Amino acid sequence: SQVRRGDFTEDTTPNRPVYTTSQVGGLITHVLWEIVEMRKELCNGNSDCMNNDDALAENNLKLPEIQRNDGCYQTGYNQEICLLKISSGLLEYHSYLEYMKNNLKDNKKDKARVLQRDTETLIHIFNQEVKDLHKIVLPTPISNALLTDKLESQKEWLRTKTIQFILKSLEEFLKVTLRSTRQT
Repeated sequence: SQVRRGDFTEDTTPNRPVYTTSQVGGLITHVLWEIVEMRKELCNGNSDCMNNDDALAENNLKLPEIQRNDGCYQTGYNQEICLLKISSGLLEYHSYLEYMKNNLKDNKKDKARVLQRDTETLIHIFNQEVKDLHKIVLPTPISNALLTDKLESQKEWLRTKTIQFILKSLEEFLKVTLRSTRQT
């Protein structure tokens, strides 16, 4: 429920897991661009599809979305313990892309693999940093079960919905999370 900028979307790829601000940055921008293209690709790369259901879906998603603030506090030490509940989001999104990745086309699979890898990378670095700095705990992903559970379907064009939803949310949550941690 709030328009957000897009900023650059290209910056080549990294060279190795340095676990530095540069490594994470490049991995975020790369994975972000790939996800976006892969998302719209489902609609034959139709710019219309990208902004087709982007009028109500933005405010009708079952998954969580960031929308608190762009900072903790300059002074006063009010409402301590800021920035959290990120492992769950990244966990679900990762399980979604990786889940559908197994059942995809040649191209979709090729790109899907890279998407998952990047996600796990940023998740490992972020989780590690927050793990060393502070604590953290998480139960376990259950959405996977529901998805795999299916509900009357085989090879129809209805899955494009659920997939498009999880994809849109994932990407959005990614860019947002980055901007939040970047404070710029």
